[PDB]
Amino acid sequence: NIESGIAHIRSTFNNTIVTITDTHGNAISWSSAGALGFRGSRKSTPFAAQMAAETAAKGSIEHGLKTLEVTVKGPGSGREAAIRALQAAGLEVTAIRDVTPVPHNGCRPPKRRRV
RNA sequence: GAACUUGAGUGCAGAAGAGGAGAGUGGAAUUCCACGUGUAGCGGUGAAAUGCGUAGAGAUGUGGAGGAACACCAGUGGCGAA
Repeated sequence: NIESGIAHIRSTFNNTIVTITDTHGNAISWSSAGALGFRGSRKSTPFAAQMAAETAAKGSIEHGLKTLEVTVKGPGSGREAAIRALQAAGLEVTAIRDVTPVPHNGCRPPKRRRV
């Protein structure tokens, strides 16, 4: 029953993560995009981000979690709503991380969709 | 045939440059493998499904292997005959 923990913001066009883990990155409860029986486009809404974040928060409160250190890693779709949901309990976002390649074209990305 | 120095070279003194060839080296990210935590989805689309997941995926942490390309700098900026 651990006091402190982490969550991990990493946002794209329509993908975001924020799982509830311990200080050393051992998991406890998890939040990332959906998880909650939502499907399709509803899954990527800001609303559905809240309900995923609440459900992982209320999972971790039962493990005696009081505070959540969260990261920063660019803007995206439903990142702000996911934080608002977590501020039911209350917490901080101190760290700032990144998912970027130090080469433009480190690995070659997949081809542009013709739509 | 004789001159000349404006062309064209040489000498001398500076300058900038992703010009080229060779050898070595670095960090970020992806992938795979191993392991810890954890558990039911993940992923994807206009909407789906095939896929991948309880033989424990996805997420998260740590380490290992390997290849390729070089964020920011970076600019009708530079260099090059192209």
